[PDB]
Amino acid sequence: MSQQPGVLPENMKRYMGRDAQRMNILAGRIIAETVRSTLGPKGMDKMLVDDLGDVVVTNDGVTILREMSVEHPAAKMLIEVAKTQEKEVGDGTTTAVVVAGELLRKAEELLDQNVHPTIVVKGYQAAAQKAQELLKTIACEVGAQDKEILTKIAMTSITGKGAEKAKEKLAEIIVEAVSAVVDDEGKVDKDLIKIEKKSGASIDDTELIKGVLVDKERVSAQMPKKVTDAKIALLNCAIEIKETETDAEIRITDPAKLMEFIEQEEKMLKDMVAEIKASGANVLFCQKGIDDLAQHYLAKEGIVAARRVKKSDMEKLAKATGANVITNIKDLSAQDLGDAGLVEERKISGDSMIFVEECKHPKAVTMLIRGTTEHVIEEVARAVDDAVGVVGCTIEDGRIVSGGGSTEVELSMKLREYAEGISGREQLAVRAFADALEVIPRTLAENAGLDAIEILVKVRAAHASNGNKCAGLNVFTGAVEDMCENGVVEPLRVKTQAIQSAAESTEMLLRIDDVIAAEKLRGAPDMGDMGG
Amino acid sequence: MSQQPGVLPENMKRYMGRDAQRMNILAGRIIAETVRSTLGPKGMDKMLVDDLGDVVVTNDGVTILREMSVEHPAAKMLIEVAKTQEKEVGDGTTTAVVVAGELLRKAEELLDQNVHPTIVVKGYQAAAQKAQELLKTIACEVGAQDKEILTKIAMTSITGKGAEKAKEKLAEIIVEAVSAVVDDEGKVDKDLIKIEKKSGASIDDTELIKGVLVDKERVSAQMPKKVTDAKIALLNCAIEIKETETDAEIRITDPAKLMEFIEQEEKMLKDMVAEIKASGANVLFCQKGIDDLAQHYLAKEGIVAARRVKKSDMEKLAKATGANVITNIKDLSAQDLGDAGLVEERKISGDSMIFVEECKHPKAVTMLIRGTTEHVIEEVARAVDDAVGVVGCTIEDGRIVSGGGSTEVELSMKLREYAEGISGREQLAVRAFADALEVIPRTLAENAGLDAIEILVKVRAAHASNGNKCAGLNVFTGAVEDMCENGVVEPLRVKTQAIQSAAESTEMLLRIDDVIAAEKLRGAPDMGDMGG
Amino acid sequence: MSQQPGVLPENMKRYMGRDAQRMNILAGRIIAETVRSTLGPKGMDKMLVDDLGDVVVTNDGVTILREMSVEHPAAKMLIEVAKTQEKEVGDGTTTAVVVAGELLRKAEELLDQNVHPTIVVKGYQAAAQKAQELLKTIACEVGAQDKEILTKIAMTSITGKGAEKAKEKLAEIIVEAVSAVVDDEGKVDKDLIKIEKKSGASIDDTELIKGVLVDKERVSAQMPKKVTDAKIALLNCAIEIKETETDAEIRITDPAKLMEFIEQEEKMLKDMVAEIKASGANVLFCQKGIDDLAQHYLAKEGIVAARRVKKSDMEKLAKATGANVITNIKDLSAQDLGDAGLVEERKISGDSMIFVEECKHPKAVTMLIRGTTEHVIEEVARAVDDAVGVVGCTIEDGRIVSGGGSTEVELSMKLREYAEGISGREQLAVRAFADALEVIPRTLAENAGLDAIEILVKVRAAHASNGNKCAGLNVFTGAVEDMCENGVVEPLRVKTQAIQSAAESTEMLLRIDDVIAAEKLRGAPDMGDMGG
Repeated sequence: MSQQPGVLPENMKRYMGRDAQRMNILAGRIIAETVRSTLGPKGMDKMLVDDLGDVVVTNDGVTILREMSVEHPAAKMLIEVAKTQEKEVGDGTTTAVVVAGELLRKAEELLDQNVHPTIVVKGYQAAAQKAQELLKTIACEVGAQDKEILTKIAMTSITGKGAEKAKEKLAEIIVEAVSAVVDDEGKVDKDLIKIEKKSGASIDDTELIKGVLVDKERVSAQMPKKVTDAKIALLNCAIEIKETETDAEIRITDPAKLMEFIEQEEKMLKDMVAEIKASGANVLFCQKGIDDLAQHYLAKEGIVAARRVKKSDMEKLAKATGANVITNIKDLSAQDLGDAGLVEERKISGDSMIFVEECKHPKAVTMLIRGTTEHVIEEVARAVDDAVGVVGCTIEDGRIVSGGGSTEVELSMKLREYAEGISGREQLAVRAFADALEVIPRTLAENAGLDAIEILVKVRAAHASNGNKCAGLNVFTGAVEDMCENGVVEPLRVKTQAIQSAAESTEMLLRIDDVIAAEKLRGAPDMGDMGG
Repeated sequence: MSQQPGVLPENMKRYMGRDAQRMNILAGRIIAETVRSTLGPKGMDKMLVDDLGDVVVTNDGVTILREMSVEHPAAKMLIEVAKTQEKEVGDGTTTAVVVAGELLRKAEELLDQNVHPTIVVKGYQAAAQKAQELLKTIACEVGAQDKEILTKIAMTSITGKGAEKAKEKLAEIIVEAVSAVVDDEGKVDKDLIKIEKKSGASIDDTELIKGVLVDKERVSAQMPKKVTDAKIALLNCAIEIKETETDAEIRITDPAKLMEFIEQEEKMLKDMVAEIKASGANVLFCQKGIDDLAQHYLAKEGIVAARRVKKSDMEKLAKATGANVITNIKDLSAQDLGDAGLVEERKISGDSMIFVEECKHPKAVTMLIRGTTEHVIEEVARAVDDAVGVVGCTIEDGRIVSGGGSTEVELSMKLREYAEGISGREQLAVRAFADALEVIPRTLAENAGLDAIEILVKVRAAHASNGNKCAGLNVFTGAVEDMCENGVVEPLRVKTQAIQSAAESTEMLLRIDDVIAAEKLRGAPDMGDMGG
Repeated sequence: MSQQPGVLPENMKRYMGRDAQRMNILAGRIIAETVRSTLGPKGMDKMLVDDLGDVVVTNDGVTILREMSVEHPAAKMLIEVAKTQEKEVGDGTTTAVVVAGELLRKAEELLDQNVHPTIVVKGYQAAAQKAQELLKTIACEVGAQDKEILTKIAMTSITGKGAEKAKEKLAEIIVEAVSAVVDDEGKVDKDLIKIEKKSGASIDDTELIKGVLVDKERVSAQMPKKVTDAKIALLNCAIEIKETETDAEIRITDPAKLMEFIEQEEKMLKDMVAEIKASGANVLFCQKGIDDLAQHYLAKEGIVAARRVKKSDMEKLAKATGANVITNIKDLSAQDLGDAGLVEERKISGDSMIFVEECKHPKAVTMLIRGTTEHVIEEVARAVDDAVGVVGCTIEDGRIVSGGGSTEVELSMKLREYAEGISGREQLAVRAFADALEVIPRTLAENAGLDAIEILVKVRAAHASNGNKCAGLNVFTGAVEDMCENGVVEPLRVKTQAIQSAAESTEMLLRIDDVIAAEKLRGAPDMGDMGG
């Protein structure tokens, strides 16, 4: 952890390559170590700064990568490996970026003085083919059989580690996920749960926003503050014929008798607003909704009025589910299915209070509540969604296996065992790598007594056909056995990719022991290089 | 590899010429050596940099030439030799630029102290005339006879060397090429396969996009997300008479009764959209397609709506093959031949999902899939197209001969043998050159044991009438014989030009041992020179 | 450990005082923490630097204080507390400077917001009066009864911690100390053992230099290299009447017959050298000993010749013990008692070989040998003398008590127990301090499992009348009981002063919560202050 900000020298690149890979390793190793420090289950506090700003976080890889802009043409290159795994999000991903970013060390050294990494590549991919193999239950103990609600609590156990409730915030965020799982489109489900928490006086326990938040606004001023039970209406954008389309080129040539034309236009919108009231719906929602004159009419006929630009609310409204496919200009009578009539609990916390009525229908619902205040909540608020979203992707079929709890430590003994097959070169850097896949679940260990490997022999005991699980950090050092929350992950899948991102990136990260460049500008401002 | 960035001195040129050619040789030799390092079958990693940017690559000449902007008025001059060969693309081209860029050394020295290279020119061209001669089968072993699918796998063996699948990504990319070969226009075939890979969650094995991708868009918001089996429609650009053409100069002079004119215009587009629906086609595609009012009508009558600027998609659509030659303004009923009705598998990966139905017809189809993520994929994605495209050009007759696998090493012994003809000067720099054409296939060798020439005597054994093939780098050192993938190239043609680009450029690269210039500005900013 | 080199600001002092004491505490605490890190039994490596120099060390306080020249007018002030205790040297002293430098923290806070430390002073001194009390055996277990050779090995167990021989270098250095103890003048004993180690080829086990090294020189060139058994002689400085005393003012006025005066003068010294040989002694030692002419005579009559300035060797010679009280000018026959005749083992290692014969007499002998090479030896060489010297001072009567091994942890429980006496203010910062004297023996602990206090409850068990001892750091965590080398110190005395240096310095270190100065120059170069 020296050489502050990539030591800040070597301004715009040059020089020779065979010491540069060792340089690439140095650059990749340092950023991998700083992240490793309290990341994943270690997870806690990583302090941030900048010139006037804030980014407190824990267990998040995208956030750490959001930063340290460049510092060497090696750090940026491997930000993407985390980024590639970031697609199909999670937090256990970057912890896996650490496992990949580590063995490459015993691998870069490896056969010290050999130009052919071409052997090591055959190995990592082989470990991945073994990965698809271990995807099929290798755990045996938990297997896949357990209540799904269990796997749900498991994600709540991890949360974002820095979780306020070291326990059951669980099924709160989960029921909304249990609803979200019914949608199962792969993304529209994470779109409904989307948005907030907090926005309430004080802190404490609150959650769900049951069936519909869908809007953000105290709703424009007339009396949104009043009129409880406004009713079912679902007009999502009234616009007026403000005497504009026109531009005419020339219009209203003759003087005097304009006393009609002025009154008639206000009249034209008053009739269209009276007919919309005929629906007996009343509530108005609208981005471009200002119709001031026939708004006062709408005030009499439609509880209140609203005024501006939230489109995501309309898509969120498509989730409110009031059939709002067709809404252009005039006359549509058939659709109005959005919930019941009870609306807007007024003035708590501040600014705006908005959540719609509920006439039961499971999905396409929102998810946000008072919970806790902004900064302390920002982190617990998001991590729990990552908890609700990642589980949502894997909950579907195609997978069965207990994760974590060193299920990996011996998955790797199998990898070391396959080394029995004499040829993948000889060294079986595939196996030598396996050794690391065995050392990493231990890097996770963090501490317990002091350092480690004391507990590794402990894991070796009882797995021949027994199975791995339970290794924990809480005061009680759990060798193996039940409800230590094992490896919370089952959805164990993420390892499938956590294993792959390694083999692909780590290979082209190496074998690249040439030049390291003396690059001419493609970006700016650059020109010439200095060193020779 | 010294003198960083052309040593960065000699700002704007001057001085005397007879040491300058040696200077041109130095400049051409250095850039040729840096590229030679792990290029072609050596192929692996060449590290890049710049001021904020990325260009990872392997086996590509255009990319290396994209860079090192100038560094001497000699480097730029010979970037074009690679560039000239780059037309009719490939990767084996720049490896051939290395063979040409090498002997010129034993040739610049050659008859040390002779002003007449005029002899050497007669030689290189003679080697080229021999090139058209060896185009006719000299291999004998493979000859031309073998399954064409074999030559296809051969290209997949090379790929871009840094290939993830050191094997059968083959016929996947090939069937699309087998279709592409039916088109055989020389370029429109490479236009169909054109575009992407990735754009999917995770990585792994996927390919083809069978008959039609043709579009890029989630298709504008109404409900492109829904309506599976939207149907055959092929409207590729609906525009509206937005009351504009006009400008009038003056229009709509009189007031009041405009209640008709406003309603009538919206009416004018509603009838034209209702008639287009009569086609019972429904799906809409359009660059300049926004018709908001009669779009809501189109929403009711045409599943969804789209909105902006992708022209290449229309040419890609000409490949979808829905007869879209005529599409201006109004009323055309006869054409609608584009595939079936099944469309858009929604929301995977992210942003947009778009691939059209399939009612069988071989060509004019797309080629892109999830494959792997952006940076790791960018390179494997492109190299495989270069694999699909270069093979496509040569496959159409006029050629028969096994390539690579040192078929060249002895092609050159023939060149050394012709040296029997006493006069082309005497030295037969044509032959002395041949010697290099013999040394280069060895420069390819890369290493095996250590250095080389150990295996050259190995190639000499068994070729008098036996034939050359099989020299490989994988652990098993193959002297000659079958399925070592021989010289994957047959299409052997590329050598025809790889041989020519040399003779032309290398001659005017030399004989240019004068001035080296003291140039006055033609570009900017330059003026005066400093050195005397 | 921030604010590099006293943060390097506040150039020449100024400002207000009540935040300055907290500033003094900060300055004293930081230097006390950096030293605490691996000092005393923790003891190992503290890295040094400078502009071209070396100072590797361990367990030494004077060395750390030799450095960090100033950094605040607080650091320098308390360098002396270590320095005051440095008189009557040892290494356990600065470890005790850490114990004193620590509680002042719970004491500076203490009664948070009280101007009267006058209470705390009554306490520290009271702890010291208790110190003279615990000097009388409180241990009980070892008491004082054990072989003195045991206490000797104890010091060899500590050595300087970084000891090569984690064991019996003991009685080697000790026999010389057993001899040194017979002298017992309080300092002349440490003067005999004084000087070196190393100065031999290679490394390994060697020691003692038995009875006499006393000189350093290959002895001037004639043949010191030869003549084994040179014999007993002890002339320690022959000077010649080089025709000088004179200056005359005028002399030798007349010419020619000077053939006598020249020969007669050389004659004058030849007779005085012939008479000195009559002693049948032969060996010559001399600072100002060059007598070139009657040196050739001395060469014939006295094995060899010597030539320059080592006075400490003469005092070391007074220890060789050849009666050399009177040695001016001429004729003294009575004295010659220095050992036997065997001298100088020639040419090993390099430069000079010199150690005199041995005709038995216990003390006034030297102590240096080949041992190990310079830098690795410098540290082990000195620490072992500190081992031989500190034990030498305390071995005399007036003391009896087992030291270390937490004998202190409960000595302090007694201090906490005396807190029973209700008044020394109330808080009994004397007791609150005791608490720290209890926490410090634990700061010593270093680690064992992790952190500490886990073993403190372990010490509490079995001391009511049982006694404390054995707490160790080696793999076997020893709660209490025998041969863990207990607290090696008995000579337990050093604590007597280690306890006192605290009470005196810590008091005037505090109560000094005013000004902190805005000083005008007394040193240089200074003038004016900047801040207001």
